[PDB]
Amino acid sequence: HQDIRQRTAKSLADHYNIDREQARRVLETTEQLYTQWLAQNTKLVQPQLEALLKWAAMLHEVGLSINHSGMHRHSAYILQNTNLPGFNQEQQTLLATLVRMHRKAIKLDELPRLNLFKKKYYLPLIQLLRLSTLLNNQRQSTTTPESLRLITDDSHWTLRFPHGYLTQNSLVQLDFEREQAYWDDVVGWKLVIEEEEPD
Repeated sequence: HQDIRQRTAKSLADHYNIDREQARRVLETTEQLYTQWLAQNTKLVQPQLEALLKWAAMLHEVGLSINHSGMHRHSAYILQNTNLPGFNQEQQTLLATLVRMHRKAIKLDELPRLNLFKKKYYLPLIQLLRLSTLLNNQRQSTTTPESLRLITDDSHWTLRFPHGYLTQNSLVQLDFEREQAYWDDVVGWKLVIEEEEPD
């Protein structure tokens, strides 16, 4: 399934001309946050969902050629409806769900029925993907924080940037304030934005 999925993802990447540099920077951020997240929520460890999050990071832009406006929905549409060797139906559905929910306003009432995957296990993975795709939205122009610390108590999350980073990257700060507002509309989610001390 590992190599089958790699083939499938590569076929999608080639067909849709996905920007691979952008997929890779998103995955890298996603993996760095995932490591920090996992240690703090060990009861939620789910390696199959971790794998699907990885493919969501790789494939989240597949819908870009349909439109940049609503891209998350268009990428999810393609991922839900294309034949995806190596993804069974519920994995396919969950993959599409991660992508559908990775930006703009979230509705928990649009959550799919899945026997295999409970929302306590995948909701935080949506939160990871939302942050990682957001941090990278300036693409090649992204200035990657030298450090990013994620502190969680369930779905109340604190992201701590390097000292001076937010002031220096103002569009990042504005994007993150918008995300906090989005989380203020989602039950159980709260996002706090912090800065390291000068030390």
